[PDB]
Amino acid sequence: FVEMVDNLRGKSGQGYYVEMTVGSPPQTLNILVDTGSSNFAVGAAPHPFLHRYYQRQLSSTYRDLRKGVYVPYTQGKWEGELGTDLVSIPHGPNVTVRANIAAITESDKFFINGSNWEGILGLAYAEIARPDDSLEPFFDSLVKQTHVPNLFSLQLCGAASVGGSMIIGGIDHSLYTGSLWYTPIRREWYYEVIIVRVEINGQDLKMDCKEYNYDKSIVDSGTTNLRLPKKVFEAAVKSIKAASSTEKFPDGFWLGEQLVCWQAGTTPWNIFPVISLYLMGEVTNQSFRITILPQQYLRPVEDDCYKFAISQSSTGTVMGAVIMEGFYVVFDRARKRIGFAVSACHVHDEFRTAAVEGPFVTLDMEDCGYN
Ligand SMILES: NC1=N[C@@]2(CO1)c1cc(-c3cccnc3F)ccc1Oc1c2cc(C2=CCCOC2)nc1F
Repeated sequence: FVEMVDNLRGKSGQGYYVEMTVGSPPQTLNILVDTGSSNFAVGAAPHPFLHRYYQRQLSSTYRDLRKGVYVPYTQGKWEGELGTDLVSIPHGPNVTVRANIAAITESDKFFINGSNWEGILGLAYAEIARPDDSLEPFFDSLVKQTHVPNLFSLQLCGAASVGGSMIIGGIDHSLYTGSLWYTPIRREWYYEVIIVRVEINGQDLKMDCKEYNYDKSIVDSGTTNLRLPKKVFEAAVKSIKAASSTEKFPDGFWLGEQLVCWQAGTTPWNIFPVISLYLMGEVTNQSFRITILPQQYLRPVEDDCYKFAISQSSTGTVMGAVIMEGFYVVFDRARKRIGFAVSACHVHDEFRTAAVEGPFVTLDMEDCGYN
């Protein structure tokens, strides 16, 4: 899969995108890779933020579905017109498929001023596609129409420009060290998983594990932060505050309301704790744990300054880029599981590294899921 390595680009905080083509002749667009949604939707009008946009009038293979779609989401919205066309991924498998495409014709707070992408590729399942689950997602079409295996993997490398790899239809073993460890996909909608335990510097938060997954926990390339349910965020910040109490910081820093700075090259990584999430394993009463460093959860904002990139949530746990940049993540749709391995590109120091370890004995893991 050498050709797919390094096929993702981005800017810090603006997501990861992959190059795609749509239509005949092919129109090249950069498309945000989002495992937290399920629509393929592209700019189709000259919004001033856009470098380029889909011009359906130039495509001989465009077909109008004569149906609108309206997509508000928590931080923005887009609306558009549904159709189909031929779609390929230049630095992906050597195939062309006919996919659903929403031509975006109105939006608010969707496109980012200064970003280099023009659309979104929702890689999650049909259950959360708009307008409904009859609108086949891209990846479903790709697998249905070709011999591409039903999985993809993401190595998000971070930095400012960011880079990474989306391996479509397989796994590139050069992108990780150690073994992959798999957690089940609980339900095929979001990439929903179950967190069974949480430790800060090896110290158990000791919460009822249902709280960790209230009302769900997902793996989401389209979210920057690690987001935690309110009650869990409360407890985690308390523990992270206690662990790092060598230095003191304003209450606003922990709420993401202000930054913290140090003299360039002297950031005291050592005073900040590691964070471990234990995930439901593949076997009864078996779990494994993934562990990230402050290098993952303290995000640079360009003295070296940083934002606290763990935040509270009313929509459950979201394992965003803060988690994913530690790991090579395998979305093994064929076996309804997600694999984690230590990423060969993750940022660490001479003392600590991100880790994926197991097996551990964990009882009552089925009670951790919210119903
Ligand atoms: N996972 C996730 N994707 C976002 C929000 O959270 C989304 C994120 C971004 C974004 C912004 C900054 C950095 N990274 C990003 F992915 C941009 C557009 C966008 O646009 C959409 C998103 C989510 C959705 C959803 C639609 C219906 C199903 O649930 C989500 N729709 C969007 F249009």
